[PDB]
Parts: sequence; structure tokens; C-alpha cells
Amino acid sequence: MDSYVEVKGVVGHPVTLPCTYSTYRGITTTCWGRGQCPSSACQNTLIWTNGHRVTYQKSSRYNLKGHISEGDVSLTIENSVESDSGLYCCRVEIPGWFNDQKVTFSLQVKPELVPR
Repeated sequence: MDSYVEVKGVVGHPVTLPCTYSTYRGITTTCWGRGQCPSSACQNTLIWTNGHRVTYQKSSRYNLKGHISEGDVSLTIENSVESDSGLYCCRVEIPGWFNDQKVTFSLQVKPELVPR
């Protein structure tokens, strides 16, 4: 099953990429990247967490507004544009060798109103 999460946002409003993981084994790091999830960490990194808070954000338009320490690492791109459409990668570094939780998103931001 080679498949990704489809996400749809409308220009001018914030679009969210839902990404979560269980902390049943304790807190952990996460990176966000533009482009598909590859092998080792994220490519075109947008975000990095230390486990409790964001420690790296490529731009202020990228924010994790959920309870990060609870397991909610969802990415929120403020004021989306057609420009944001593309693949996104959410990687959760879980225990084990070459074993990260990888989720690729396919985002589409279209205008909410196309004229008359």
C-alpha cells in the first residue's frame, strides 16, 4: 500500500496536516519536510521538535499548534496559497533501527472562489 494522506485547503485560510503518534513509550522527536518522506529524516526540512516544543521552523508560516508533548505534531501552514500544494512528510522518530513512523501528505490549496 503505497499511499498518502490527502489534504485540501482553500487559499487565504490556514491548512492543517494532521500527524500524531502515541507517547505510550514516552515523548520523542519529529521533523517535517517538503517533498516525500525518504529514508533518513526529512528532506527540505520545515520543522524539528525536541519532544515538547518546536526547536526549528524554516519559516513563521509553519506551526505546530497542538499539544506536542501529548503526541499531536500536526503542521499548520498559516494563510495557504496555491504555492503550498505538493507533498509533505511527517516523521516520528520511534524506538528501533531504521524504524521511523513516516507519513507523506498530498496537499492541494485552491482558491475558494473562482470568478463570475
